[PDB]
Amino acid sequence: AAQTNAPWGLARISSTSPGTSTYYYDESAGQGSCVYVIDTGIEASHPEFEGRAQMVKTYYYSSRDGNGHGTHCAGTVGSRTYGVAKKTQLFGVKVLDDNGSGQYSTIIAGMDFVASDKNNRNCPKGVVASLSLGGGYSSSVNSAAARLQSSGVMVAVAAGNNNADARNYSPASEPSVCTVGASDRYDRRSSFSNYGSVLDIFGPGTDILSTWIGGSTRSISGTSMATPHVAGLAAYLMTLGKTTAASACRYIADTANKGDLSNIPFGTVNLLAYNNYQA
Repeated sequence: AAQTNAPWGLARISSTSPGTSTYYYDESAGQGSCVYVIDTGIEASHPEFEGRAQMVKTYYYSSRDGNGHGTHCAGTVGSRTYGVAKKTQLFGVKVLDDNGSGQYSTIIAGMDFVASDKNNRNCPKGVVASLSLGGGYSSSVNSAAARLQSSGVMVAVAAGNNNADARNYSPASEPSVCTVGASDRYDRRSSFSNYGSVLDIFGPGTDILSTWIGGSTRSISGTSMATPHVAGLAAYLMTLGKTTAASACRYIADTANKGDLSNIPFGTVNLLAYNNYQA
């Protein structure tokens, strides 16, 4: 399938070169997979989600996304126009308040929630969790991400936006999950992207158009935007049967575009997520 005039990041993940604008992908499109977006919520009524999104858990007075961040990330995973995996099922877990903040205890509870809740959902092709969040190093936060991964969920986490080594941030620094840095449309490391040996992969993260609250759209930047590209890619590849939740991060690294990014510090992987779809 071909989506013309796609957001640059979608075109990038199906291309061996920057500078194109059509997204190419297998029409299975993540059908039968599920992606949990652990964030500020999801505006599930947005026409872009087509009834495939729902809130399943909140730790606050509402499950609605009063911020926009979670809706944007969910849109990059799976919206019809802005999403990588256009037929996946999206489940929202609101661990962040409408200012975008959350206590680590709540975030940990949300990860353990997903590890159990997937047993209440129909995801025959597999389960992914997208975590566009983080703070300073916490062994308990890393352990929760490791449990979620161990339970059979492909966990993708943001590297962070500090232009620093991600070893000092959580859950970015957990070795067993997929830690995602950000790139721009010219294949440069995004100016804010964290780096370091704990990164597994880069995805598009500068000037990413996606869904927003109020039935709208906007373009924003962050490792928060790169992470759902990788989460959606995992769901797409799992639906194709090419990989599993336990092996998808490694498979994405195996099949990435290699050595094409600029300003990658010595010791950080130079790997850009790529779907290897041959039309």
